[PDB]
Amino acid sequence: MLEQPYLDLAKKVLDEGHFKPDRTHTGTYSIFGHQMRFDLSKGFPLLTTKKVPFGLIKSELLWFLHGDTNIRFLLQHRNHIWDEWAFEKWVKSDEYHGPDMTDFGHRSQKDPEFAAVYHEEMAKFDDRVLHDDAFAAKYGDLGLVYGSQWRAWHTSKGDTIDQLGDVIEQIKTHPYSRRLIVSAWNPEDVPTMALPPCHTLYQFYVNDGKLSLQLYQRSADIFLGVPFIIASYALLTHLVAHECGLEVGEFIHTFGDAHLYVNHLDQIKEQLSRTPRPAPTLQLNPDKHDIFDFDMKDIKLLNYDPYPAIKAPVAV
Amino acid sequence: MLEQPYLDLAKKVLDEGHFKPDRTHTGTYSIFGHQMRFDLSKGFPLLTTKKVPFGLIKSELLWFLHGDTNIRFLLQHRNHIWDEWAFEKWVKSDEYHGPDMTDFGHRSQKDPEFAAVYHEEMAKFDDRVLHDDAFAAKYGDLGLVYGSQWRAWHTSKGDTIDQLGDVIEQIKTHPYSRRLIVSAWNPEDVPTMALPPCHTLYQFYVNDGKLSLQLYQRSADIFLGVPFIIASYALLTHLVAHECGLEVGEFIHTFGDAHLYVNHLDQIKEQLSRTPRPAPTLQLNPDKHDIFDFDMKDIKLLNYDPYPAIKAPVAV
Ligand SMILES: O=c1ccn([C@H]2C[C@H](O)[C@@H](COP(=O)(O)O)O2)c(=O)[nH]1
Ligand SMILES: O=c1ccn([C@H]2C[C@H](O)[C@@H](COP(=O)(O)O)O2)c(=O)[nH]1
Repeated sequence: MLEQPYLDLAKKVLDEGHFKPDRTHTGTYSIFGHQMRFDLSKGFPLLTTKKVPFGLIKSELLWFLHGDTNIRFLLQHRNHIWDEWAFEKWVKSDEYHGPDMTDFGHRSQKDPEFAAVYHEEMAKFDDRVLHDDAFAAKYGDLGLVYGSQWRAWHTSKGDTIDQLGDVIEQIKTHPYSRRLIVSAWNPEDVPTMALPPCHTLYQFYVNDGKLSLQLYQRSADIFLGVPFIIASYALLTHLVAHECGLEVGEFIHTFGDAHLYVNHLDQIKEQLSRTPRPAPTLQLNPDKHDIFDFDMKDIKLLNYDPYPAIKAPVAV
Repeated sequence: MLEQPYLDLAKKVLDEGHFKPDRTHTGTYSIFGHQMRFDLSKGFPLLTTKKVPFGLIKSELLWFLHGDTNIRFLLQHRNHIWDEWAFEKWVKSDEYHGPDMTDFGHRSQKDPEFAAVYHEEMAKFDDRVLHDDAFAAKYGDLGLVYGSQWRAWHTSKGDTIDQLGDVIEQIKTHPYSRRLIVSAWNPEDVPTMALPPCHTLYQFYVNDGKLSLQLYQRSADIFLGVPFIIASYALLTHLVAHECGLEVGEFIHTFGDAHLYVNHLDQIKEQLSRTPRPAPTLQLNPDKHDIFDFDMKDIKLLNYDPYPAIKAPVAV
């Protein structure tokens, strides 16, 4: 079926992955170098073998397109995929006055009471970011995230560059260009950042009036991460095509280090027991073509009938 | 044999490559997304099916390691791989006083007399760059080439960053790092440059004490370019390992747009008639480990017995 590459990726990592000590504490079965390609004319590569919350994919991607970098948009759409990154700044704040919260996550995955204290706290933080404008502006703004990297690369002469906005024009005027690249990797930031970009760089390609996209991902979590990345980029490939009045080609997902944390082995084996079903169908608002001004309403998924969700401990 | 992936790449591009109109005039058979991997413990991937001048590979790579950007080093080693890039600046110079030389290359590949005028000129230019220090400093310095991108990325606060020098340390202190990346793609330069980097970004990877490297190449000339790129990077993989006292793993060559200009079809078909031979063996100076201070003498190739060279018109 349409999603088999993903399953083959997991199968292969189990078979010939080497035990590599991940920086955390959790070991990993990893491989270096791998490429998968999904034909977008056959179906949206949203996995049928395990329920993946498409809402979190749309909301987050749109956030990126707007060149946004403030959690607020996310919380406004019930999206917490990025909370912890902003929250950390709060607890590290010279202004923070409350419980310990140090090395949380790690200890939040152990002490049950702490987990409750930590959750009560985070809730108050999310509330603030939603109502207090000064606060949101202060801690709710991540800064160097995908949004500004794609839409506001910072120039030497204090300028800012709209990598994407420019590439899309490039596609329209030079469809056969081999320079339709967007990088999220910047040397002067890379060392100081808490988390250098995982989706490091991508390339668009046009031919026969079909649009393909290649994503070089330096590091990946085969079980908890990849299923989401496939959708974000399959969808972005759709959005750019929609605006460019072009058809969709394929999504080529190239990997650097692909890994499967040891605490997910049982879960991935179980998923493999399952048999893929026909893929869902994406549908974008025909009356709308400016993909930046897009909103949730303008992107719909049809016939997504997955197997139940598989739960697993996030390794950290 | 060791080099089969390269042949399979050419075979495949011939079979299912689409006629894509290359920006030049020469058409191309291209494909998007492709990955090849060479196991470096079996042999140096220097092609046996066609004579490839290793000298031009060594000299040029070393040039890069020194963080050099001035043609002079190259001409000093009888290397002209970069002349035209510097030469163009000469003819576009407000100081240039001599023959037309406009849209050369194109017209140098047509008019035989012009080709001779053009060659006489270039010779005088190469001579100047070798003896006139002011001149060399002025036109012999390319500026934004691989050397400075790897060794002198320009920071906002006027600084410069030694991407490579840092990554190599990173390998030594954090061998299991998934952030051993070096980018040659910079957004603020990319539009103004005459030729944005083809070898866009690479990643090192260490495991079981073996060192691998992945090269994302956005655009490639299957016939005239790829055989050289395989060597440059296979060798760099060797040099870093040598300094890091690590073994060699594999070279993974990921492609964006792989193409074969139409004026090379007959030549590639001929090469395919040939049958690969045992690969040569690289050997690096054991008494020397600082790969930046390296020189020609410290890198040797053993048993390279190729088929004769295949000549073909450079498309431009
Ligand atoms: O959806 C996601 C979120 C995170 N990561 C993972 C990749 C690594 O497991 C970790 C980053 O580790 P470093 O590469 O920074 O060392 O985050 C994914 O692959 N997918
Ligand atoms: O050794 C070399 C030298 C040059 N190129 C080619 C790639 C393209 O044919 C051309 C650059 O075209 P653009 O990508 O800039 O459009 O130079 C190679 O692949 N290998």
